[PDB]
Amino acid sequence: SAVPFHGAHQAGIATPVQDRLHFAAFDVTTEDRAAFVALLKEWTAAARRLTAGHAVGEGAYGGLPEAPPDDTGEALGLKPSRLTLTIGFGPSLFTRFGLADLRPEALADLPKFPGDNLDRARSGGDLCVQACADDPQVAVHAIRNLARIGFGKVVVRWSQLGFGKTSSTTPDKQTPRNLLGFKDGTRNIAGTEKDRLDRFVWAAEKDGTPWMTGGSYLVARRIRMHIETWDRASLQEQEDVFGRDKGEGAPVGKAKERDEPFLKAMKPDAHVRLAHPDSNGGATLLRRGYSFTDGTDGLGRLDAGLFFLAYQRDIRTGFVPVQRNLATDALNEFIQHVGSAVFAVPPGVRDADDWWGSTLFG
Amino acid sequence: GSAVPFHGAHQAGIATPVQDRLHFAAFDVTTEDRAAFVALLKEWTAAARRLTAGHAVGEGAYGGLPEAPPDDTGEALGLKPSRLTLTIGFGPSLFTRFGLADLRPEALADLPKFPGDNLDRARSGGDLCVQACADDPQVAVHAIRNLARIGFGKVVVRWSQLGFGKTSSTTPDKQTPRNLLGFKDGTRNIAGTEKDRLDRFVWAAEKDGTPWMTGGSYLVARRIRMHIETWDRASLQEQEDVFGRDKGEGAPVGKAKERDEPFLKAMKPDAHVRLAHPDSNGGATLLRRGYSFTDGTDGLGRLDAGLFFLAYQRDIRTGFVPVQRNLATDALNEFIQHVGSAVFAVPPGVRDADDWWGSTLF
Ligand code: HEM
Ligand code: HEM
Repeated sequence: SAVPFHGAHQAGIATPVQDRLHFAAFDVTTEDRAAFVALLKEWTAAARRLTAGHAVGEGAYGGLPEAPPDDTGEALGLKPSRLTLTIGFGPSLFTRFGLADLRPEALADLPKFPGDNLDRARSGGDLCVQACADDPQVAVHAIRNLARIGFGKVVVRWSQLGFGKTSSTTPDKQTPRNLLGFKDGTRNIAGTEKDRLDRFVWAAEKDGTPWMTGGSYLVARRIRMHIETWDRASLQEQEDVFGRDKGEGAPVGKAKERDEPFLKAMKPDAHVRLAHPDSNGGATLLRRGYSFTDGTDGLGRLDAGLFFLAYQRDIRTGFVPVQRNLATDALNEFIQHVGSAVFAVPPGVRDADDWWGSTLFG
Repeated sequence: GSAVPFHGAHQAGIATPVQDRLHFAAFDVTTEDRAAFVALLKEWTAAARRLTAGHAVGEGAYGGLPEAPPDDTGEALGLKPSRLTLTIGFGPSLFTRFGLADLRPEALADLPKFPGDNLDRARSGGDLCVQACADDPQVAVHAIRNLARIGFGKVVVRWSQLGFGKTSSTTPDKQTPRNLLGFKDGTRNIAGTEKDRLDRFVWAAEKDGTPWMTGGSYLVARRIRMHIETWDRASLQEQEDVFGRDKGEGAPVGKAKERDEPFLKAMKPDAHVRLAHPDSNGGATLLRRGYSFTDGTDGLGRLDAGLFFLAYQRDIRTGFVPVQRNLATDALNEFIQHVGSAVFAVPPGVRDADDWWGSTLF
């Protein structure tokens, strides 16, 4: 029904994966640190209400007739829907408010990768809010109302809707398929794996940036699939690209989805072989991405793909080595990375008096 | 997760309970071969029978010849039917092909220009449409993708629109959904149980003049942008006055409950409900079946938001046109703009397993 908002960690990372996403990047328009802090406090108060299924402020109706309602009202009658709201800070935020020396070293700028075709308008951003819920209207309402509360101090830079499974009809334990028709998420860090999260996802105090202890680092990549090209490939070609079969999702030479892969049986440039921790010095990621389908482009092709989200303890030892290793991935023929952003996701809101970013702003 | 029967005197997807998600595609025809088009309609019908029962198209998604592309693209494997309906319509432009000129229904009227229109011609019209509705977005995208694939070389996608959530109701026993302005939308519609009202207002009859269309309907689609910045600064009273219903309960002004009958004289003369009500339009009544959308940001710092308005009626000339003409003075016009338009003739149902989409026309 609901996911607790308070914790040592922000929710929406290790908590169960909800069916829908609305991810928004924002740019900050104010130069006034005090004004920004005030906004973070107001947003935290709103997030507390939103995640409990309550309207922001004094509500969506029943206030002064001559005043705009505090909540825009489109989630009235809906359930909390496991809403989580996760905030992150982009590198560009640290050029404001005297913060330059508090940028974490683990918040690294990404290199240019072969085949990148990044749209600058759907890249970057000073901050992000990841809204995940089982009902997309609950997520959209959250973003719309945060944006409204922030008007005059922040603007929306770019926005992405996404979907995974539909939980009402699909068992929780079934791996979702991506839009290439392959199971996606078999070998991942699970939110149950507390030690793996400590090793590979959460920032530790000894890593170098005390304010980020209990936070994580997020890489977002908007990855278009060339759907119509992929659908013309043979079944063999598709399986060869991944190193798993399409029906069961077993590694080649194995029988079951969850059988551990034998990498040498896969083609050298198969995706799974290149991305596996054993191929990358042990580098391991929490993937928490969502499929997207935005419509059709000017050529009549499906604008669809994977809005890839990865959480890690350090960008330099998580996404960067793994993505570097995908330079020769057979999958590259059928995908293009068209948007990118990185964010430092701070620690959790500890209790009712705490607020997003309090460890940074003080 | 249940299936909706595909066969019937009417196509499903009209009077059917409104499903959570939409994927609407308009296609243009690129073949001049009548036989080839008929063959496509039959292949599409066969595919639709599989898709709406939760089965893969053709010989399946895997287990075929390794050297051939799979017949089904595979991303719906393991998913329930999810109330998928597939509804086909034919646009006016179709009737310039295949010797069909004389068979264009009079009720398939071109819309006049309405004040305030700003129609994008690229995202308007279309020789044909497929409306895919389901409770699972993946199921809906799969259906459209596989239809388009089957149609390669004979049809191209002209434009598409995804709807993330419904803003309509054919089931008054169930909660009425809210649009992105925060109001309940669908209270006074036509219910799927109201057989007499469907015959009067929605289904084409033989006596209407076009025998091939008996049991079909006519569809108007309007893509409507919402000026949410403008709306969100309006007072509660202004918002409620725009509609003639309160925001919280959605009761007619003065009254206590949603489903109490409107008393039109208590509404402002330019209130939406007052101008749209059948009693204000010589009895004209529509079946509204639209969905909300958001397609990113608008590039000016704000979320994009709108409503993909769909209405079914027995005759465009006696349904949508009178009512929209009467909305020329609507208070709602301050907050919306129509930016895409199409009309379609939705043929009768597929009677049984030997029938096919468009068989009464061809
Ligand atoms: C559209 C783009 C992509 C698609 C369709 C895709 C698909 C898949 C699939 C089907 C699997 C196998 C099942 C599983 O274990 O999840 C997989 C595994 C994986 N992918 Fe990707 N992927 C994409 C992009 C990326 C990117 C950008 C990265 C990282 C930079 C990445 C990292 C991984 C990792 C780490 C694994 C697990 C390997 C293992 O430990 O076995 N993927 N992906
Ligand atoms: C973004 C655009 C629109 C919004 C936000 C909107 C909103 C609403 C709302 C809140 C209601 C009251 C509840 C209900 O009975 O459904 C309503 C009713 C209605 N609307 Fe709209 N509407 C829009 C566009 C249109 C258009 C374009 C038409 C027709 C051309 C239309 C026709 C109707 C009708 C027929 C009713 C029911 C009136 C009655 O019989 O009581 N609407 N609309």
